[PDB]
Amino acid sequence: GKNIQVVVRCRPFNLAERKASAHSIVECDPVRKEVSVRTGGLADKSSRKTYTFDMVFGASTKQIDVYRSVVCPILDEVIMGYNCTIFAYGQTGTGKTFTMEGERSPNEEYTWEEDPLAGIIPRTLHQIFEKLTDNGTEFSVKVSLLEIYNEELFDLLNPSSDVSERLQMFDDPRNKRGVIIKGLEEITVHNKDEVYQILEKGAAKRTTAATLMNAYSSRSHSVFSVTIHMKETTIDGEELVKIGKLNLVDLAGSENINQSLLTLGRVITALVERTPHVPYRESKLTRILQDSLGGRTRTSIIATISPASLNLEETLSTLEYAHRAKNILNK
Ligand SMILES: Nc1ncnc2c1ncn2[C@@H]1O[C@H](COP(=O)(O)OP(=O)(O)O)[C@@H](O)[C@H]1O
Ligand SMILES: CCN(CC)C(=O)c1c(NC(=O)c2cccs2)sc2c1CC(C)(C)CC2
Ligand SMILES: [Mg+2]
Repeated sequence: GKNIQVVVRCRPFNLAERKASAHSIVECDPVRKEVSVRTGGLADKSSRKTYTFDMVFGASTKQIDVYRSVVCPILDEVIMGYNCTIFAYGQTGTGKTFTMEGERSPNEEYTWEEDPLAGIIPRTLHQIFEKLTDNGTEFSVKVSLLEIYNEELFDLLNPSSDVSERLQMFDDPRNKRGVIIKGLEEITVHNKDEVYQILEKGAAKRTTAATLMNAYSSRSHSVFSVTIHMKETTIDGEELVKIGKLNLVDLAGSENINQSLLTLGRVITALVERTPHVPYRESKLTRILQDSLGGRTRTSIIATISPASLNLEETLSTLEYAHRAKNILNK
């Protein structure tokens, strides 16, 4: 099979932390794939805790670094017609949204496709067209955005319906690890020049959900899906009907009421201790993502952490949680 791949990304210090002359309690060694955490009191004499992962990215890591090393190869596996999922897990403030979506460079310096602050989602969407136009390709791309807040479901892309309309989920008669979500719109991305405006209506729906729901950005989970239908007409006339799906999953903040977050953890524990009963059905998140958790999807986790000492307790919690998950076997 294939173990879940787990990478760590430490955010850099911000303006205020630099101004307070903050010293990092985290040391990342990408060559050894190690993160070392200062856990005791002192700085010239110190107990430390180290963890090995599949990859480690320190505070210096840029969006392009993450894209080249992590996204690209997974996108290739999607294009070869397989299912893949990437989770972002970590405490609020550590760069889950930064990693998955990214931000705009200030002062209108760049356009969306060349912005260095762009995260996984736009980079993926751009590259799918850039690579698939390049070869002989009859292909189609569809996106959806399903969000979970308090075990209720929301479509954050659909220009027709408004965000406050809850959706309903049902089991899928013709798919065992699968569900049907009534009212979730899949949107056809016809070409690379439709991408941004589709994202923009999403960004607007996000603001309304934040107005409607308490701490929505921290307590919600989003599942951004992109589906590629391929019948590549290369240069021979060949065409094999392959379908690839990519779920980009921005989890609710892990910091110490959230049934989906509680159930993800118990599912992970069941899977790693190989308990016969895995409680998938105990939350919306784990039903929707059942195949990503010990199923037939290639799954990666990006665990985000802080360099600051103030965050020590939550950083260790994140590291231990993520480390456990390396033992999950997928197919
Ligand atoms: N790798 C990074 N590089 C630069 N800034 C970052 C990084 N990770 C997080 N940040 C910053 O930290 C703050 C919180 O990041 P955000 O993506 O909102 O985290 P989360 O979604 O996990 O709460 C933002 O100001 C963001 O710019
Ligand atoms: C600038 C605001 N934007 C882009 C519309 C985003 O916040 C955003 C994303 N950002 C981006 O697409 C980019 C950042 C920098 C260059 S392009 S990806 C994404 C959203 C919102 C969402 C609800 C549609 C989910 C996926
Ligand atoms: Mg966030």
